[PDB]
Amino acid sequence: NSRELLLSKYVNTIKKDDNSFRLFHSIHGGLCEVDNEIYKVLNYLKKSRLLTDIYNEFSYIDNSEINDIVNEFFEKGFIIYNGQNEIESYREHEKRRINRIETGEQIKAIQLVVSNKCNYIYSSKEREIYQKHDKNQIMTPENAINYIEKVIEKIIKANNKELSIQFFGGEPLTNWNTIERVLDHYKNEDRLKIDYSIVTNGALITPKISEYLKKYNVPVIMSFDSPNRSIKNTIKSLEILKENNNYIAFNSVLSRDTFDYFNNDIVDFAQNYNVSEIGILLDLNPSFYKDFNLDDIVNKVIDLYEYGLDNGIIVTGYWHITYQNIIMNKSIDRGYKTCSATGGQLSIEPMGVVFACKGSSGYFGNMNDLEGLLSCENYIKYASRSFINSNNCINCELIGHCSGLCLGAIEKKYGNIMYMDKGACDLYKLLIRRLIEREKNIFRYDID
Ligand code: SF4
Ligand code: SF4
Repeated sequence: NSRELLLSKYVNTIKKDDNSFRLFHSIHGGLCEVDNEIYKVLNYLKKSRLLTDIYNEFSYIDNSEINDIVNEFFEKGFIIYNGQNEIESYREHEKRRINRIETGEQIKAIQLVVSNKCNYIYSSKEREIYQKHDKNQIMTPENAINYIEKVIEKIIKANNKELSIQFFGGEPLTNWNTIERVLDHYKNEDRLKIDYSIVTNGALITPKISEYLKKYNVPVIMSFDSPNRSIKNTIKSLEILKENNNYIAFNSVLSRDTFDYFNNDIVDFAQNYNVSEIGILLDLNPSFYKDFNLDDIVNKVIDLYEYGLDNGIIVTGYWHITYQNIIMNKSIDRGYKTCSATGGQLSIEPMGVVFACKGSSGYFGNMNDLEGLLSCENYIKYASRSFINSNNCINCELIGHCSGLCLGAIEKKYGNIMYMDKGACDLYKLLIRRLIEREKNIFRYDID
């Protein structure tokens, strides 16, 4: 709280031209563009300055304008008091969250694995055991409601006001009975707001199911990929969903296997069927980031993203959550960045066993002992790297925005969820940098 001021070392610069500098903070975000005069003021603060020194250094700018610039970028966290340790301040968020883990207030989401069957990777003992188990195949309505109720009772004691519940599987519509019973059971819930979603291949969608998903305002995330290496049934399901004005997203994979087939046609298809969003999942196999040219990966993502923007379709994915956090911070209040499995999610299997995520091998415990689940070492280990993935990340421009490569992938490759995958990191950094370079709706400060 002194008087000497300092440009934060976490402020990153992407120069667009000699009068345009795009700036963001590696922890906080705050993406914006500044003109040359404001950039000169910020850079003067690389050495600690008193405000009156900035006045005299410039002074061809009115003091009152210099004061406006300094105050705006202080509030953004781009200018700090000399001596402030910003990474220790960020890490305090992590330590506070770890210290309060027994409250359960960090639990924001249930991934409700209602079926492990599909219609007609892993690296732990517990996955082998329960993927096979005959009582872990179909979640009963009674067990589903009980599991959810245990979570709700815990988090409302922490005064949590919201909870997301994602119906997940194998193919969740193989267990519509349990989904429908859960929706009906909680229809009058008033202790907190429940938000639902469902991830499906959509093959089993009927007018009745579609009307019911709409009634409960359940966004439908449908797997879809362009022809590679069927579509009539996908069109049949989309036409049903669109008729009832359901919210539809596609989930598409950009991987070694889809790379040459991944193109912008999916946006034209989406617009035709009133699909609002297209999620792009980047390959979970780390060899993708060694074997494919990173600039070509980036261009495939950015081309789809920009053509989507031109067509009113939200092209998204974890990489886009990272980019949006760089514009407007939402991760601090959520307690996690793009991966909710770092303590924020309980992935509940039919027999009540609980993992970090269906994408992860991390076994937490069993819903018959939720307090034991939240106190166990594996749960603590996953929850402890939510804000800072690894000490690999401390000097990275994405530290406050990026969760690294999926837990399941680094579990398999390194046996260590703190071991960041360098190839994937390189891609993330290239992608975010290109998104910033190409942003058309940046907020720009001009000196006055
Ligand atoms: S995981 Fe990699 S890209 Fe992401 S913040 Fe850490 S070092 Fe940076
Ligand atoms: S563990 Fe993988 S699949 Fe699960 S939320 Fe994290 S990144 Fe996504």
